Amino acid sequence: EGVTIEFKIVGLNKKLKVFTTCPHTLFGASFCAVAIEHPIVQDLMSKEIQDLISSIKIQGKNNEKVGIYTGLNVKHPFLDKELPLYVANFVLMEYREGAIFGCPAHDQRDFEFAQEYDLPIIPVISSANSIMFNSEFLNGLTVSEARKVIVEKLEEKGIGKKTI
Ligand SMILES: NC[C@H]1O[B@@-]2(O[C@@H]3[C@H](O2)[C@@H](COP(=O)(O)O)O[C@H]3n2cnc3c(N)ncnc32)c2c(OCCC(=O)Nc3nccs3)ccc(Br)c21
Repeated sequence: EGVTIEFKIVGLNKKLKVFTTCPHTLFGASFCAVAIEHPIVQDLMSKEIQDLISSIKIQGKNNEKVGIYTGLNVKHPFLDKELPLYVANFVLMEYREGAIFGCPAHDQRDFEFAQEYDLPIIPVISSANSIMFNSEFLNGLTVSEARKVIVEKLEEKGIGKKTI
């Protein structure tokens, strides 16, 4: 069920690989997040943002789930839309890609993060398998059908591959 997705970094000839078990919820994407130790920090981020990540313990005042805006955005693969890229304290560096997409409507972790930083919350699975909405070509498909179609579309565009 898992898929590795390549997000294009806006303004750069560079890609970020993220992994999701829930690729059918991609139209609910509000952000992407990498671990503190992700090499994209040293490769692409400003001295000031690198300095912050190396000097400061990332811990929340109000909420435990917190992050640092990287100064980088990612292009949504199916919408004419940019997503902010964060370093977040709840992403494991050594687990899969050390990088996630945020779906606050359907992931309780992403939800708390999105609330903390006023990031968009976009519902895409109707409460009942359940029906997709706010999801363009996935609209009206069951979660099962949508999982199949989204992976086909990602593979067709060469931006996603099935990953066990
Ligand atoms: N967030 C949006 C969407 O993407 B999912 O979020 C990603 C990914 O699919 C999933 C990993 O899949 P897997 O268990 O290895 O098959 O966990 C998050 N993740 C992947 N790399 C990660 C990493 N370095 N550090 C922390 N977290 C990671 C995800 C959900 O996941 C549930 C399972 C989970 O939580 N599995 C976990 N595995 C290890 C820590 S959490 C649930 C709902 C939704 Br809508 C989603």
